[PDB]
Amino acid sequence: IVGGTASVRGEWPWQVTLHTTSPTQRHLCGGSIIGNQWILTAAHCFYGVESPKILRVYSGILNQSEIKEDTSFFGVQEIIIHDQYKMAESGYDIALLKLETTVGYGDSQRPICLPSKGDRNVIYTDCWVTGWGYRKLRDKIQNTLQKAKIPLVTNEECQKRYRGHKITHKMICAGYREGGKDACKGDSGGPLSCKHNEVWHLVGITSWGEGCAQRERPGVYTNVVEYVDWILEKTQAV
Ligand SMILES: CCOC(=O)[C@H]1CCCC[C@H](NC(=O)/C=C/c2cc(Cl)ccc2-n2cnnn2)c2cc(ccn2)-c2ccc(NC(=O)OC)cc2N1
Repeated sequence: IVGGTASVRGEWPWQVTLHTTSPTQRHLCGGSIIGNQWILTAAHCFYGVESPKILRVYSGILNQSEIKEDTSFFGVQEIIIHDQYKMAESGYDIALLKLETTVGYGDSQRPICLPSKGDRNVIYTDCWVTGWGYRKLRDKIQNTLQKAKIPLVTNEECQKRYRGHKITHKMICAGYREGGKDACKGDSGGPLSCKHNEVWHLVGITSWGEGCAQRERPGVYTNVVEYVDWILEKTQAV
């Protein structure tokens, strides 16, 4: 996260850190708890991930230093990538992880609500991006989960900012015209969380952008409200 500040423990209890153990264990991507065995994240996280056996999901984490060999994690039973996904810049950048065991909810780990059909028309004014990603293009994964408050940008404005790309309504953009606050490397898959009527909603999934926090280059997020039917199809299968 560029231009952000340290989160307080328990502030973003749906935020997870997904680690890969291959070739060595390291943070791979962010993700969000949406159900007791479900993490929503970005499909591009799994480029070259050949098996869910190499993944570890850590919840209730503020600092990456809390993770050692003896730290409990959730194994991944299945990786479900949207089958229209080709690459982040073309959309459908969404994936579900089905956990091997159930998350016991509490003050450190609980799900974030998905947006409702009616929420497609609401204007969110309190949106935050969180993650352990870089604070600049050439940096390292941060120990403490960072947060940044960022305004949503209309589809028309985002399209003007990305000449040569097709910004669809299945994407949602966020960022200041002058830049300065944005997601960066290591933040992808994490949430863009917006508070509406005192309830946090998972509005976006951190996906891509041209550089980090540049002027007139807002971050591009998967627009979660457009995938609620897909998420229910995969998580509520008979
Ligand atoms: C362990 C292997 O992990 C990996 O290969 C990647 C897998 C994911 C690939 C895409 C990902 N993109 C974003 O996170 C965000 C992009 C972005 C989003 C918005 Cl909305 C706006 C502007 C954006 N950017 C424009 N330029 N930068 N960001 C990314 C992540 C890393 C590097 C490059 N790109 C990366 C770096 C270090 C570690 N771990 C580590 O060092 O552990 C000790 C892990 C990873 N993950």
